[PDB]
Amino acid sequence: DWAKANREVKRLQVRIAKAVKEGRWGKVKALQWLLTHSFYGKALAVKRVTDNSGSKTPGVDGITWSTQEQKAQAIKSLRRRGYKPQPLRRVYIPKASGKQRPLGIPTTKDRAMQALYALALEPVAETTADRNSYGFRQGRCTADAAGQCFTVLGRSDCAKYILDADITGCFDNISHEWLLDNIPLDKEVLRKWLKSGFVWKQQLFPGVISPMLANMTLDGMEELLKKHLRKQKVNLIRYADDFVVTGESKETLEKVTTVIQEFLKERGLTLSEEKTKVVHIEEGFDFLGWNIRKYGEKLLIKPAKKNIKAFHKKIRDALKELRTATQEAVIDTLNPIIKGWANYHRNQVSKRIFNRADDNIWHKLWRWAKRRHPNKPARWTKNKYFIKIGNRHWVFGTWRSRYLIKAGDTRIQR
RNA sequence: UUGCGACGCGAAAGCUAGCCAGAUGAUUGUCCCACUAGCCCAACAAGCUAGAACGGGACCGGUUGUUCCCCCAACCGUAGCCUAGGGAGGCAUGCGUGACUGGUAACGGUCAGGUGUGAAGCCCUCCCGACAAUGUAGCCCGAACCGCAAGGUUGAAGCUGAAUCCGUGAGGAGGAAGCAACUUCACCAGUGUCAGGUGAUAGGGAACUAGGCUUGAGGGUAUGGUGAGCACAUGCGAAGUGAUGUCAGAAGCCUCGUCACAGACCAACAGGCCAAAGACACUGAUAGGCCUGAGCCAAAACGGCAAAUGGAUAGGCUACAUCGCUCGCUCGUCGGUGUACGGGGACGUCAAUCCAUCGGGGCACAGUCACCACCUAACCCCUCGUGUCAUCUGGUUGGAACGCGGUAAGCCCGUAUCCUCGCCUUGAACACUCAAGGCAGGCAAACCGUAAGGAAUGCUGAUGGGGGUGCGGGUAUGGGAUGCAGGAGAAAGCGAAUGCCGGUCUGUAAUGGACCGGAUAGGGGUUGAGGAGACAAUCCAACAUCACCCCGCCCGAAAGGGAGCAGACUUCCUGCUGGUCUCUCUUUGCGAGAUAGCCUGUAGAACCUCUUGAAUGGAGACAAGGCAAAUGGCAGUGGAACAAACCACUGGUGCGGUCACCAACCAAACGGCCGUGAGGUAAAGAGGCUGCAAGUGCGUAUCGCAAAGGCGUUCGCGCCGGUUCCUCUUGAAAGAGGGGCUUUGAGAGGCCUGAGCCGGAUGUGGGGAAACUCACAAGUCCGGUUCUUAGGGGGCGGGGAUGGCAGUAAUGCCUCCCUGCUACCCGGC
DNA sequence: GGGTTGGCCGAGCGGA
Ligand SMILES: [Mg+2]
Ligand SMILES: [Mg+2]
Ligand SMILES: [Mg+2]
Ligand SMILES: [Mg+2]
Ligand SMILES: [Mg+2]
Ligand SMILES: [Mg+2]
Ligand SMILES: [Mg+2]
Ligand SMILES: [Mg+2]
Ligand SMILES: [Mg+2]
Ligand SMILES: [Mg+2]
Ligand SMILES: [Mg+2]
Ligand SMILES: [Mg+2]
Ligand SMILES: [Mg+2]
Ligand SMILES: [Mg+2]
Ligand SMILES: [Mg+2]
Ligand SMILES: [Mg+2]
Ligand SMILES: [Mg+2]
Ligand SMILES: [Mg+2]
Ligand SMILES: [Mg+2]
Ligand SMILES: [Mg+2]
Ligand SMILES: [Mg+2]
Ligand SMILES: [Mg+2]
Ligand SMILES: [Mg+2]
Ligand SMILES: [Mg+2]
Ligand SMILES: [Mg+2]
Ligand SMILES: [Mg+2]
Ligand SMILES: [Mg+2]
Ligand SMILES: [Mg+2]
Ligand SMILES: [Mg+2]
Ligand SMILES: [Mg+2]
Ligand SMILES: [Mg+2]
Ligand SMILES: [Mg+2]
Ligand code: NA
Repeated sequence: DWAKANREVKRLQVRIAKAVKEGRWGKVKALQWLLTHSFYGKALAVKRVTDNSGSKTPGVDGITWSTQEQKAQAIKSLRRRGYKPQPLRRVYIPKASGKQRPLGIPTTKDRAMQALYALALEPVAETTADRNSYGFRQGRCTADAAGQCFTVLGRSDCAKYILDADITGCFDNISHEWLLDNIPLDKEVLRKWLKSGFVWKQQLFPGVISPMLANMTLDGMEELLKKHLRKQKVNLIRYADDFVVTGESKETLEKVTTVIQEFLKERGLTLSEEKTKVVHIEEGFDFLGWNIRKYGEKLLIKPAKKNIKAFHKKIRDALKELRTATQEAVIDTLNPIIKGWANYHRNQVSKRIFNRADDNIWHKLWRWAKRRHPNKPARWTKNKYFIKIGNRHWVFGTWRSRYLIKAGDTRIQR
C-alpha cells in the first residue's frame, strides 16, 4: 500500500501548489475537494493518526487489528456530510519542566479529519507563506532563523536598531470570522471546527492542523513591511509566533509598531507592551535562546544565559534523580541531554560557552562521585570514577570505554 | 541475621567503680652558698651523699613576645611513672577438617592441625615504649660529566657524628669518618650545536605528626557548653522564646567582574617590535620570529598602568576561633582570614596580597540568627592552705556483656502402654475367604545443595506404620518498636522474704523512695551434716530449703511421678488486639461534557423513487478566489521502439455559467381544415432518504483531577493553609490576582522492620581543664517519646490445579495456585 | 571568535 499511497498524495500536493503559483483558486479548491475525497488521502490520514500515540478520546476508537484501519477509513470515506466533531478530552501530560501541561485530545475521527485537511492545507501554506517565516514549515530548523539573523545583521548589513516583539492572546484568539473569510479550505468543515471550541483553551498557537492555521494567519507581515523601502533596513525574521524586526532608527521601528498593530488589529491579536521593546545592537535581544548582540562590530550569536541556565537545570535534575545510580546508567541518562544541547548549538558562537558548560557539569559529576563514598579518600574516587582516556585525565566513566561526551569537543561548523 | 550480650548470684576466683587508711617510687637543668642527711672518727667545718623538702643568688638550653641582631620578661627542663604504639609466647573461644571413643539412638566426649578472634562493656606474662610506626595540600632536593650496562668519580637536599678546644658544670665552638632518593618530561625569540637558566613529576628530605601527671581549696568571671528529636498550615511531646529559611533554595563556601571558571592557556585576527634577539653555524627580510590584546602604554625586548566600587597592611614552624565549594564528632600536615602578641637597632616594605558592599555563575544529607534561663572556670583577678601525682596493700560499699548456676513445658530419641490403619490390578478358591505383585507409608544415602535440606539407589511395606498418655536420656540460644489476658513449666528466694498482697507518707512528665501489717509447707524411721559438752565421757540435734526409705492424699495400671507462697529469663499453646500503607469500587467538590434517539423549521442542482408536463435520454469545447451526497487503489501521453515490468508529464470528479451537440416530443404556414414539411421543444408536486439549524435527552452517559484543615471569634465573619478552574508573568516545579468548594464509605490486600533522642541507675573509651559532646546493639536495664510502613531470594508441611510422562491401576512425577512454618541465606542497623 | 586540558590531602568512630 504505502509504497504508492504517500506518492499519489504528494503528487497531488505538487498539483495544488502548481495551482497556487497562478491565480486559479478554483483549481485549488477542486484539487482539495478531490484529495479529500481520495482513498490514499484517507489512508494517509489514518496512518498519521496511528503513528502519534493514540489513547482514550471521548469517541473511543481503536488503533489495532490492522482492519480498523480499513474500517475507519471507509467510515470517513462517507464522512464529509454528516461529520459532527465531538468536543475534546482535557488531558494532562506531565511535562518534566514544571507542570502537567494540558493538551486537549480530540476524537480519533476528529484528528483523522484534521490530518485529512492538514495534507490538504500544506501545499498552500508552503507557497503562500513568507520566505523569512521559519516556524513549523517544511525543511526549516531554528538554526535557519539564526542564519537569517546572520545575513541580515552582519558586517553593518543593518543599521543597529531592532524591535523585540511578541504576540499576546494565549489560545487561538484569532477572530473566528477572519479564519472563515480567507483560508484555502472548505468553509463548512472549518465552520464546524471553530464552533466546537476547536483546541482546548490552554493552547499557545505556536492538534496537527493548528500550526498550519497559526502560520497562515501570520503571512502578511513581510509584504506589509515592504511598505518601507530602503536598502537593508526593514527585515522581518519570524519563528512561529516570536518575531523580531530590523530597522535603522527608533522612530521607524515605531512606524513598524503601528503597522504591525494595524495588521494584527484585523485578526484577534495585539502585540504586548511588556514583551515588545526596541533595542540597539549592541544591547541585545533574546531570540530562540540565542543572544544577538554586536560587541563592537562583531555579531556573535551566543546562546543566551536563559538557555544555559535551563540546560544546567536539566542536568542538575537528572543527577538529583540518579542519586544512588550505577555509573553506566548516569552516562546513559546524561549523554543524550548533552548531545542534544550539542547538535542544537553547533552552528553558532558556543565553544567558550561549551567549555564553561563542561566545567559546570564536571563539578556536578565530581560532587556525584564524592557524595557516593563519603568516608573514603580522593585519589580513590579519582582513579575509580575517572579514566586517563588519552591526553585527558579526569574523563568520567568506566568499562572499549564508556564515558560522557564533552560538549566542548563538538566541532562548530562555520 | 552483628564474635559474645537473657536471667539469679558473686557462694569462691579474677577483671572493675566510689570511699577510707597505710607503704613505696617520684615531684623533672647546672653551680655556689642557706637547712638537713653518711657530716670532728676533736661539735668547727676544710671534706663525703641526697635534696616537691617546697630558700636566695648567679648561669645553661628551649619556646613565645611578628625576618635578623642585642637586651629584657614569662614559661618549659636530661627524673619517676602511665597510656597510645610495636614484638614474642601461652591461654580461651568461633568456624571448619581427619583419627579414636562413649551411647540402643537422639546426641556426645578427646586429640591433631587449618583459619579466625581476643575487644569502646569481654584474656594473662615478658620485652621494646614517647623512641617510633603512620600521614601530608605548602617548602627543599629531585644533578655533573666522564661512559660498556649505569659501573664507578664527585655533588647532594639532608641524617648521624667522633677528635679537639673553652667553661667548676649544665653547656658552648667545630663536623674528620660514615649514611643518603636522585627516575621520567617540557620551556628557553626559527632550526641544529654548545654554554647559561625556568616549570610539572616517581621517590627522597626538612618540618611537624610524636602524647599525659608530678601544688591543692573557696569566690567572681565565658572567648567554652547545654536547654531533646521530629514535622510545620496548625503542632506531637515533660522537654526555652521569637524571627527567618526548604530544592526558582536562607546561612556557609568555591570562583569570577557586566562578553562576569583557572584574575586561564594555545590558535586565529589586529597593532607594534626585532635583525635569527647568551654565543656558533643554517635558513628566512617579512610571517621569519616575538610582545600586547576579544583593555591600554609600550619595546631593545626593562617591563609598566588600570582592572565593578571603595578600603587596609609590612615582616609569624605563635596561641585561640573559623574556613579551605555541605552527614555528625575527634584528629594530622599545609594554606587563607579574624582577635591577641615587651625596648632599641639593622634589613628594608606593595602583589593584581587581603578585607568589605554590590553583580554573574554555582555548591545542598537544613538549618541559621537574635534573645532569655542554666552549667562549667581552663585563663585572669582575689582570698586561704602545704602539698600533689603514680603504683601496691588492707578494709568497706557497689557493678558487669567476665565467673558460677538452672531441662522444663518445646523438640528429638528410647521405653512401657491405649487407640487407629490402608489402596489398586489380576488369578480369586466355598460365599469374609486368600494369593502374587505394585503402590501409599516406614529406613540407608551414592550424589547434589555454602545453606534450609533434598534425593539416586538399596531396605521394608501389618512380621509394619501413625496418633494419645506416663516415664527416662539428650538438646532448645538471648533484639526496643502493637499491647494485654489465660494456661504448660517455673531457677534463685522464704519454714517467715530482697518476693507477694494490703495499708500510710512522699517524689517525678514517667519509672520511684521510706515505714507498718498480713498470710505461706502430712507423719515416722534413717543416715546423722552441724553445734553442744570439765573432756574426745555429754556424746547430741532434725534441717542441711531437707542428703534416703515406708504409709496419709492426687495422678498413672506399673515403675514411680508429685503436691505451701512467690516463681526471674527463654520457650510452647489458646484468646482478644493495635498501627500504618497500597490497590479497587463507591460517594461529594471543581472543570469538561457528547453520540444514538425524540422534536420544530430549513435545504437537496449536484440523493433516489413516483405523479407530471414545452415538459426528457446520452455525450463535446471554453472558463471558474460559486458550491457537492461515488470519486485520483482513476485514466491518458511519453520514456520501454510501440510490446512485459517500472519511471517522467497531463487531467476540475460532479453540480452550476457559456458556446455547442445527438437522440425523443412540435406552435405558426396548408385543397372539407382529410394531408404536408422549411421551422419550436429548459417546469412543478408528493413520499422517503441524507445534511443543516435550534430545542429535549441533560448538567446526563462519560472524562480529567481531588478529598486538609487550622486559628481568632465579638457567632456576622476574618487570617493562615488545602483543593479544582481561569488570567498574567517566568527558560523554569517560583510568583501575582480572581471564581467555587473546604468535603464521604466499603472491599480485599500488604507489613511488624529499623533510625534515633530524653531521664534515671550502672560500666567503657576518644575530645575537653570542666561542664558537656561523639561513640560502645538506642552501651545495657527500666521509664517517656516522635519518625521510617517497614528489603530480596530459597526450602519444608497441608489442601487443591491437575496439562502431560509413566501408567491394567493404585498413583507418583515436571509444570500453577491457596495456605502454615522457616535466620535457611545476602542485606541492614 | 575556534582549539586544547585541568580539578585529586590523609586517618578514625558512628549514621541518613
Ligand atoms: Mg564475691
Ligand atoms: Mg622521695
Ligand atoms: Mg635564658
Ligand atoms: Mg620584638
Ligand atoms: Mg599472641
Ligand atoms: Mg616526655
Ligand atoms: Mg627541579
Ligand atoms: Mg638525574
Ligand atoms: Mg613528595
Ligand atoms: Mg618526640
Ligand atoms: Mg554564653
Ligand atoms: Mg574579587
Ligand atoms: Mg570580560
Ligand atoms: Mg588581562
Ligand atoms: Mg615564629
Ligand atoms: Mg562557678
Ligand atoms: Mg550483678
Ligand atoms: Mg545481662
Ligand atoms: Mg534484650
Ligand atoms: Mg543475636
Ligand atoms: Mg523503650
Ligand atoms: Mg502464665
Ligand atoms: Mg528454689
Ligand atoms: Mg515487708
Ligand atoms: Mg505496698
Ligand atoms: Mg482495644
Ligand atoms: Mg467496615
Ligand atoms: Mg552514661
Ligand atoms: Mg561493639
Ligand atoms: Mg540513654
Ligand atoms: Mg545502629
Ligand atoms: Mg550505632
Ligand atoms: Na524503614
